[PDB]
Amino acid sequence: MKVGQDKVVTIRYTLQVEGEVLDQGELSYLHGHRNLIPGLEEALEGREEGEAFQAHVPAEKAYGPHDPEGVQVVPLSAFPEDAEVVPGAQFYAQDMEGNPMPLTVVAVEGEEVTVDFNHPLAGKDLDFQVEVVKVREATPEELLHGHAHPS
Repeated sequence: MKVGQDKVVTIRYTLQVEGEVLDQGELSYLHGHRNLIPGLEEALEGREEGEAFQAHVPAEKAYGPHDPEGVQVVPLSAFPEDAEVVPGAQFYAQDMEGNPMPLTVVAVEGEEVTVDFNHPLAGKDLDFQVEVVKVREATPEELLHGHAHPS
């Protein structure tokens, strides 16, 4: 059948950003309930079961723009222990009032250590290769729960 609202869709995908493959796998999702990034859903909407295709998803319809205000230099002492002074390092530091914001080292040149509280894909455009494996109708529980079940 055709991918549409309230259908439980199983896709196998390859995610590539600016050249390299950052992710790849297979998942199931309830279509129409904001379970996927907007861009991605729009591209799947209408697709036939089995249909394969590619999709360019702008940061705007994915994980959003990069907020440079999200970058910041912090003292090594900020982290009272022994960890990493290298990029890629991600921490889940707490927000000044609530609802923590995971950060990521952007560099380390001595004491001046850069960090990023933006999504690791913020500011990036995503290029997907998709394959609609299974497309079934959602069950009452799924609809109530708002998510697809391993079933």
